[PDB]
Amino acid sequence: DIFNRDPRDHYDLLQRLGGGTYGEVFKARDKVSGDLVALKMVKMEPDDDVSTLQKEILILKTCRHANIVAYHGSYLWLQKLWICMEFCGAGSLQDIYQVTGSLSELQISYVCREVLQGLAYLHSQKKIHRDIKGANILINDAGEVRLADFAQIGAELARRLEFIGTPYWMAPEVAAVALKGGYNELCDIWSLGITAIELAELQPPLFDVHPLRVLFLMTKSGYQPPRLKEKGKWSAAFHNFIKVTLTKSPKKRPSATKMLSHQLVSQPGLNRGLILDLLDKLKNP
Amino acid sequence: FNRDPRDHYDLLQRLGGGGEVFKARDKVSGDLVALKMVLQKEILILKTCRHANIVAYHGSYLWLQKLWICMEFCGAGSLQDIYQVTGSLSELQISYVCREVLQGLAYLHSQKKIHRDIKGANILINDAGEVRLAGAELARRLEFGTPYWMAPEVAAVALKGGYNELCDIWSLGITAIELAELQPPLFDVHPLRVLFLMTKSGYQPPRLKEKGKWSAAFHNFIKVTLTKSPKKRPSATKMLSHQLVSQPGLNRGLILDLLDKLKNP
Ligand SMILES: CN1CCC(c2ccc(Nc3ncc4ccc(-c5cnn(C)c5)cc4n3)cc2)CC1
Ligand SMILES: CN1CCC(c2ccc(Nc3ncc4ccc(-c5cnn(C)c5)cc4n3)cc2)CC1
Repeated sequence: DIFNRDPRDHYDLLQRLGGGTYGEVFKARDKVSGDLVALKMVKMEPDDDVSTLQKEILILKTCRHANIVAYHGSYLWLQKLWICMEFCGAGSLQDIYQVTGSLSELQISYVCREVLQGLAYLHSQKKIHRDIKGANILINDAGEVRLADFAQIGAELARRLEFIGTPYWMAPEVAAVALKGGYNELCDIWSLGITAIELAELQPPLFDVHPLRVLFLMTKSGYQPPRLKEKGKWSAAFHNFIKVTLTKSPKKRPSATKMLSHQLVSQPGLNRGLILDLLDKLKNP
Repeated sequence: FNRDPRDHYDLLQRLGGGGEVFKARDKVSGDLVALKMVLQKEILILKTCRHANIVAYHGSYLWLQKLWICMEFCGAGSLQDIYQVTGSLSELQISYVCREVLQGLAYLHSQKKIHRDIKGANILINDAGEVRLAGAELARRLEFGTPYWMAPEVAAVALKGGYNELCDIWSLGITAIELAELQPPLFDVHPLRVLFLMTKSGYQPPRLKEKGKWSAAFHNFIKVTLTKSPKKRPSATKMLSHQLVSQPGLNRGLILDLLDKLKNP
């Protein structure tokens, strides 16, 4: 039920949390109670279909999972869609590791297991996250791990159609690849393996190499998937987790459900207490 | 070469861009050329593709952060530039254009190349009535983000797309409708809607609008080039045996007539 009210009548915007081409995300406060929410402001276009928006917003509402940022309703006011979500007080793992430094292997194991639970849920609903990275993994003050449920409207769709070009002369099989864009559900599994190296080393592999060079090497017959830099620092289970998630061929890359049975994320002692320790380090180094 | 093209050519007028393409003249002989102002592997493959229906490559210059590709000049510009003044082309003119484009495409496809952008705007016409197919664009492509977390199959599509050689055959069938009607099918429909409709099951490949105006051979040419499944779409060599492009009387004289109409409509 997309409310046709201005969210600024119920919420005070307190802080710009992030943003990009799509719009902005804010920390907001209920003017009456004082509860904290995250409000995602998405710029609509005049050509965007309301039917598609109602379909996406209805499925978003019924897509309940503990590792997915909670949906609290949405507002549609003056060409702007505002999605109201649960606020995660610590921000992203990128926000955290930029102060705390690299995460321990047990902390990464817990993060990976929670992300894999969220990914198994999305993939069961025929969804693809498409952007697994430290910046997109949220942590609340309880040490819990959340992914946000998402690009197919407004300025992000306008920009993607500008990359694709005019479609009038495109054969249908070219149009189909331009819609999909290489994304398949197993691309989130590769992205999680890169994110695990990112949490361990504060950068993804090849961060200092020019993006075109990276893209080129990736598309060459015989590309070597990246690995952890310090071998001795990490267990054999962590090296193997990176090895199987970074399987080059998507036909051989394990699914999220299969990855949930891997030794690294199946081990005992993986709980939010590991992240409460990380959050303590954030307060006082 | 590592010379300033200013030493070998006299710049005449700007033709277009979005780098830039110019019209230029040989300071000694008086030959006219097109200079594209924008590597070793791309230039070698470019130099190697030599067919009569492909814009001739005359060398390249690298001077002061600028690559200049010297090509043969086609005095009349593109078929889109022409039909915007002359109006729709006759069936015989389209048959000749399609045959010449198919010859060029058979040549590119034999060299394991894909044109990727067959359309009226990309088909060049010289003053002789002949038909030819021919930095910041790469920086813009990279800007559309960080690839560090990308799976390899995502990186491959971000650098190749869904392009296959038979996509040029579908594009030529759309271009034939474009030359006949002054617009490709669905030109007034939003691009996302077009993309969406194309990826549906009950999708009907487009057709010519006024049935009686065109021969059965032209409707059949549109029918086979616009075969939905690429596994069933005919190759350029196969299309060269189709009755529309095999008919006698297809010659540059048809386009010299079109060019005369462009001077004095
Ligand atoms: C210096 N500061 C700057 C501020 C930093 C911060 C950043 C985020 C938060 N919380 C937070 N909660 C819930 C959220 C729900 C959804 C989103 C969402 C959906 N899409 N996209 C792109 C972001 C983002 C969400 N974000 C708190 C703090 C910390 C470090
Ligand atoms: C009103 N006028 C404006 C001027 C218009 C014109 C436009 C072009 C020409 N010739 C001409 N020849 C040869 C060419 C070879 C290559 C290219 C190339 C490669 N890449 N890219 C983007 C363009 C372009 C080439 N162009 C003559 C005329 C006509 C209509």
